[PDB]
Amino acid sequence: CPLMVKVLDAVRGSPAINVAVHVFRKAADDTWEPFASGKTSESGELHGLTTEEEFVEGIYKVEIDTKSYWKALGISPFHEHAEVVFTANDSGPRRYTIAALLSPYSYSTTAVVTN
Amino acid sequence: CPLMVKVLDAVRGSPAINVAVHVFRKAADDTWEPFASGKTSESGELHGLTTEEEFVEGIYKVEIDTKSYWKALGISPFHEHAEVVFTANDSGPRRYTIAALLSPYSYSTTAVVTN
Amino acid sequence: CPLMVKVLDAVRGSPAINVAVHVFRKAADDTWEPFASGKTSESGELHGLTTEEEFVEGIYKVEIDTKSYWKALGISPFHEHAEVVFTANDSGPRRYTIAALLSPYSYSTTAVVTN
Amino acid sequence: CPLMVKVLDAVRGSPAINVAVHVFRKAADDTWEPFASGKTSESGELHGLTTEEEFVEGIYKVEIDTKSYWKALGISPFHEHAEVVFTANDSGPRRYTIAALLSPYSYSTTAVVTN
Ligand SMILES: O=C(O)c1ccccc1Nc1cc(Cl)c(OCCCCCCCCCCCOc2c(Cl)cc(Nc3ccccc3C(=O)O)cc2Cl)c(Cl)c1
Repeated sequence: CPLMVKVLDAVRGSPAINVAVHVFRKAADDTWEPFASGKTSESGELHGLTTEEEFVEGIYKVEIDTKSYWKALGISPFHEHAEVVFTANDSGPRRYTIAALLSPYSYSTTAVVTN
Repeated sequence: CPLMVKVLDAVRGSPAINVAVHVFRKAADDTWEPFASGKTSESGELHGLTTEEEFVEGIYKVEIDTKSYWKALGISPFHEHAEVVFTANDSGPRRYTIAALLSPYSYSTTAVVTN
Repeated sequence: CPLMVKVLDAVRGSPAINVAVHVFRKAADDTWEPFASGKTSESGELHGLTTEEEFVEGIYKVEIDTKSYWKALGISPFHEHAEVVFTANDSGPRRYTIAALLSPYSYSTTAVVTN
Repeated sequence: CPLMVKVLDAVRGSPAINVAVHVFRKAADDTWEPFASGKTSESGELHGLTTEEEFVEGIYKVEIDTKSYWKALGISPFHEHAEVVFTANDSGPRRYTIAALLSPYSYSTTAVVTN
């Protein structure tokens, strides 16, 4: 699995469960063609987004639907979504975890890149 | 001043100086229209992007060009940029400060919204 | 002003107001001695803790009383407080800003150090 | 395993490997008696710190030796260590993960608490 997503909730100290995640890749014509998506699991994780064959170098965007998550808990949020835009770079063996930590008015994201 | 941006560098413990910042506003046809842009000052701040008149309700995207910054420091970062997308002014006019904290493989963003 | 503290609330998107802050300095016998204390203002800032004279080289601990803050908001947070421990002034006198970003189950802290 | 620690490196986008972690518990006489410790693994994790029998309600401190980590990479850091102080609360089934994300001049910590 070359690309995983992991989301945490800073208010509840828990995985952020049932969070919608969309991944896009920059296309020839500079358009963000949908690439993959899913909903975080009970552990706050989303695996199986893509395969190594499909996950070529390129610019990618991972959009995390944070606004719907906070609405489902009844907490007024600032952002429409959290967005993580990065270039995948095919330098030998590499797996990518995009982690996000959510609060109503803040978020952090980190990339954990391993061989 | 209703929209300010503040950038910090988590590696040097300093303001993130001369960082490019572009603001877009979502238009009628779900296209992102250029709204305002500038560069952070020596204090890592960017003021005077807009006016209370011009800064109507809408969905805004504040794109902070973090890759060019880290590059200029001789570091190949993970992200292309930090992007913060939010509805503004939807319960009336407010003053928004968008803060970002930058590392090569991570960033954090918070909004401070006042009367 | 060589030591300032800035607190933000990631849940309300506001400064974290009236937050208690205690500073200690490590003494000769590896005991923490009371150095200075105060509460954040309406802007979430705490200035005038010390003077350039009094603020000598040493190991300092800035304890931010985050539990009492979240309690006063009706939230039972994870942490007892945020604690930031650092050597100060060890390459000469500097100006230190300790920023913290608070959620119930998470916090972030950064130092901005200038001439 | 009732208490785990996980540390990430924001500069390198990697687990923070071989990082010293000490856990202390507040003692009768308000002293921080060493409770457990170890070094993060290749995955940035530390498990097996304590057992459910031993991990009673109480105030705990998890000290992460961030300064030695940054020194081993040759990057000047601000903090002496990252410290996470919290009360363990014995409310039914609960496991605690203390996650920390490190940069030279900043860190974030989060508690992920599951049943
Ligand atoms: O990944 C697993 O496996 C994992 C598994 C399990 C758990 C976790 C796991 N992973 C995981 C763990 C964690 Cl902890 C994570 O957490 C990362 C969190 C990083 C957050 C840091 C944000 C700090 C922002 C402070 C900015 C302050 O700026 C300001 C300043 Cl300095 C001054 C002023 N005032 C002024 C003064 C003067 C003039 C104008 C202003 C003016 O107003 O601008 C205003 C501002 Cl706003 C993540 Cl992402 C992933």
